[PDB]
Amino acid sequence: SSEEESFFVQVHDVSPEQPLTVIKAPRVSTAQDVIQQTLCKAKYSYSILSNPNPSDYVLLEEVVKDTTNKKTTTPKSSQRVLLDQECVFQAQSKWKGAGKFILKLKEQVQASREDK
Repeated sequence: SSEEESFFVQVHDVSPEQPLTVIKAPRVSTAQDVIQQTLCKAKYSYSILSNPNPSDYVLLEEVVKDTTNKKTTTPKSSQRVLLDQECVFQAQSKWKGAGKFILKLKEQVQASREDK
């Protein structure tokens, strides 16, 4: 709370009761920032705290981009995966529709060549 504003995030977690975690994270928060911020909002909740460090997660910039034609029976999502410093507000600024950020593990996103 100041001249510096926190921007409203809708970011999904596997924590039950409102799977979509609505938060207010900084307009400078990047994936790992918002990662750890969600870590805080999921503290002991779903016990996501198995990895209490924001370094083993990856945040998804999913932007819902429906189908005007018939490509999908329902409005569809274009989900993209961020790096530690892809910037969440930056990602949100890319959005060509309206999506959500999604908290996932990067060990659970394992398709990124090699990490270790």
